[PDB]
Amino acid sequence: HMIKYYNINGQQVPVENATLHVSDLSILRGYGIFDYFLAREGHPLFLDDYLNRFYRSAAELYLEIPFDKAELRRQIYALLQANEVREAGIILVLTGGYSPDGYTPVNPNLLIMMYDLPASAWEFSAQGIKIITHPFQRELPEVKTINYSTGIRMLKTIKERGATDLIYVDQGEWIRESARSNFFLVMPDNTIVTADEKILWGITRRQVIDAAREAGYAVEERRIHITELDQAREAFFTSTIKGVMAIGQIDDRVFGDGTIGKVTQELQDLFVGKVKAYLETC
Amino acid sequence: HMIKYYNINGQQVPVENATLHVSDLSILRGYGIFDYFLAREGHPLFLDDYLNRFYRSAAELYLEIPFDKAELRRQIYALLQANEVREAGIILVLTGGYSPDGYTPVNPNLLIMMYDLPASAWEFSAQGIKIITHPFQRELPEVKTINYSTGIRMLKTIKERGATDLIYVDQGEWIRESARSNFFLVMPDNTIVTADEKILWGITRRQVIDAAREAGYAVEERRIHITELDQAREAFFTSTIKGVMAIGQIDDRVFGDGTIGKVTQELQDLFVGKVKAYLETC
Ligand SMILES: Cc1ncc(COP(=O)(O)O)c(/C=N/Nc2ccccc2)c1O
Ligand SMILES: Cc1ncc(COP(=O)(O)O)c(/C=N/Nc2ccccc2)c1O
Repeated sequence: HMIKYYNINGQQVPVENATLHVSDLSILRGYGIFDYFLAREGHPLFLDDYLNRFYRSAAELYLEIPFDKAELRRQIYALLQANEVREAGIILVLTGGYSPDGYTPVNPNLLIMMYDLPASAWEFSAQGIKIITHPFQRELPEVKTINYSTGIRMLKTIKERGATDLIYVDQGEWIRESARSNFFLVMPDNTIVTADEKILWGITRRQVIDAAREAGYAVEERRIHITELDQAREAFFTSTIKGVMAIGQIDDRVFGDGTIGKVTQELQDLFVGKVKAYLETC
Repeated sequence: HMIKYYNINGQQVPVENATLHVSDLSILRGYGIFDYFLAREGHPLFLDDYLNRFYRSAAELYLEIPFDKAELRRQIYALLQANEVREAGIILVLTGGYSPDGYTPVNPNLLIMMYDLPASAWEFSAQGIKIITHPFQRELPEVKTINYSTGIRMLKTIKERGATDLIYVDQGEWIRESARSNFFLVMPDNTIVTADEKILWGITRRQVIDAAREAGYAVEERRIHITELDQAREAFFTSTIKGVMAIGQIDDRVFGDGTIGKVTQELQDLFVGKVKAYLETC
């Protein structure tokens, strides 16, 4: 394949003509929401859950999506067909729109953009990644806003310090999530622990919590103190692109020998199970 | 007049052709900085101070402005001349640019946009405005990021509650600033008080602090507890558009009779003094 079209406000447009006027509130004021999901075998994965979150995020910024969910789903499928692709990354963006005063939102601009399935998608490396803690709390964390400035600004420091990612700790006390991932601990008794509050409710997080409970693991959704890293055997990320990704080091702590923990490897397999089961309903 | 041109990346472009490709990081990730200043008698006001802040904000997001300050100043003057206007609002935007991966910043896109001088600019109403307190702390507050989502999202609640603005209170404890203004108290002994930390260092704030000290007022730059509203005689905003704007009510508290306090009215006159003195050096 090669990506020929995006969709702006219900119209398929060649990628090279896909533009917004500079008065768009995303450009001037960072006012917008988005979602991102993969397609496999021609089907966006868990699509109803992603679209439900997109409509919920939009409601929290008082931005009306111009199409109902069934019509949005049609445009997404139509865009897969127009690009002639079965495997893809799909972005949805809803901006504050072409504001008259550079502040008051009006009709949003809706973007559907499409890319190759990321090469790294569900790599499931046996080698855990290395991350740093960073004291920070995302704004409006339950809403998928376009606001990624702390995450992006931290790229230089992350790379400088020999890490590939970070875990946000609210006031250096409470473990939350990374800029683009949910965060989980596995304790020595095999209890899975993940933040309940002041985080984005990831679609991957949902599927992994459900799979873990179906397998008979105890999954605690609660606040996690920074000191509880020392009680954990395993640490992992969930996200649309990562699936389940082993974390082998946080700051000066190696999780086991740095390689993927047993419950993490099991959750990887069960995640792939959830994906296969989804694609069987399509 | 009528505005004919903006400037994108050093090129004058008709306003109707001023667009960014949808891959721009401001659109996808809210990654960018900006500045906004007025021009009078053909001269952007306090321009060196605004441009210094623009370069400082850019450095904090690791975004390189493609032009040095003298060249940027030339483009701004050239754009005033091309639009044939002496009175204007001028926006500068520096985005994270056309990122290959929808996350890593590259060469920024630089926008210079121009509008009529706001009709409300320095209205200096004798009637104080009505504002609400809102518990919130801006991200990277010393940097003028494009991230205005809390401020914009609050518009509905502000208007619903019969207010026209808000004052952010960090953890409902520490008075900071509004979404677009610095915040000052005047005490009964005529001491002026304003936040020192975790706020944007406004150009208007600077000029008003300097003018107050020149007049022999005590100006304390310190943390302000929410309970100190009850010790204050006067409250006002500073911003590029407002100049000095009387606040007549915060929540259930009327400042005096709701009309502009004596020190606030004096600071308005001294602000206009600073403006006239600036325009005499041009
Ligand atoms: C703050 C935050 N927390 C968790 C997730 C994981 O959610 P899910 O399992 O539903 O993917 C994401 C995902 N971002 N995805 C993303 C962000 C930027 C660019 C590309 C993708 C996120 O932004
Ligand atoms: C957070 C914050 N705090 C203070 C000021 C006042 O700074 P100055 O006296 O230098 O104007 C501004 C100004 N925004 N200006 C602005 C924002 C959005 C749209 C238009 C103008 C601000 O954003």
